[PDB]
Amino acid sequence: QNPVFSIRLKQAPLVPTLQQLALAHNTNLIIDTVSLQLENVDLDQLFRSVAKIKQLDLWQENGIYYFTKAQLNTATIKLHFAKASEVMKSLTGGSGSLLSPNGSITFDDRSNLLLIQDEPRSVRNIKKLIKELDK
Amino acid sequence: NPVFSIRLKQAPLVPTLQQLALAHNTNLIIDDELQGTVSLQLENVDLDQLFRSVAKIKQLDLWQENGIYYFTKQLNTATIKLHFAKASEVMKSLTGGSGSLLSPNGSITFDDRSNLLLIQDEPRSVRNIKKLIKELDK
Repeated sequence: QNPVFSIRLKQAPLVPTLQQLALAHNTNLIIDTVSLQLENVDLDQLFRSVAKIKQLDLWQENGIYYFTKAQLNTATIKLHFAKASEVMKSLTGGSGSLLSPNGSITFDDRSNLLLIQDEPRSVRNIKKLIKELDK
Repeated sequence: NPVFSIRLKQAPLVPTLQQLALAHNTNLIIDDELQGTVSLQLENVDLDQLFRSVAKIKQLDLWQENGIYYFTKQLNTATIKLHFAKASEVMKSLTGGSGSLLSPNGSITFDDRSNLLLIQDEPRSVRNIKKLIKELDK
C-alpha cells in the first residue's frame, strides 16, 4: 500500500563481457563461484589487465518500474524534450498516489519512453499530464 | 618463456549489498539462479535515492586478488621480507633486461601487501637472487 520505484540489475555474462574487453592480447585469461587466472610476461601489463577487469561494470540495467507493493488500459509516450525521470519526479511529488493500487509505470531515461498501465480514466489524465510536461 | 600470474576471485556479494541497500532505505531482492546468474531487484520510495543505490552497487569492486606468481609455463626455498622496496618493483628490476632470472624449475610468489618474496629454485639460484634482492631492498 505504498508506491516504490524499482530497478532490476542483472549481472552480465562473464565470458562474452571479458572477450569484448580490450585487454592486452598478451594477457592469457583462464576461467575456473568463478575465478579468473591472468598471465603476462610483463608485470605492468598484468597490473593494467587487472585494473581493466576491476573497472569493468558488469551490471545491466533493465528500465525503471513504478508500482504499488478490473479492466486496465496501456499507453506509451515518447518524450521529445523532458527527461522521463524528471517527468516522473514531477508526477509523483507529494503524499497522494498518482496511480490506483493496480497501476504501474515503466520508464527509461535512455529511450525517454514512458509506458503507463492503469484504469482507463487514470491512464487518460496522466497521459495528458505527461504531455504538458514534455518541454 | 617466464610469466607473471595472478588469480582474481569473485568477492562475497550478499552482506555488503544488503548493508548499502539499508543505508539508502532501499529494499533488496537477491535472485540467485543455480544454473544461471545473479540478479538484484532494488526498491526505493524515492527515485533519486534508488539511483544512488544503483551507482553505489556499480562502484563496488567485485574482485579480490591473491599474490602474484612468477614461473615458467634439489630445490631450495627462501622467504624474503622486504623493508624498504616494494616486491613488485624489485621484481621489475630483477626481470628487467633480457635473459631468464630463474632456471626453468624456478618460481617466485610475491605480494606488495605483506611485502614478502618467496623463491624456489636450484640452490645457487636462490642464493644469488636472495643476495640481489637484499641489495635492491634500500
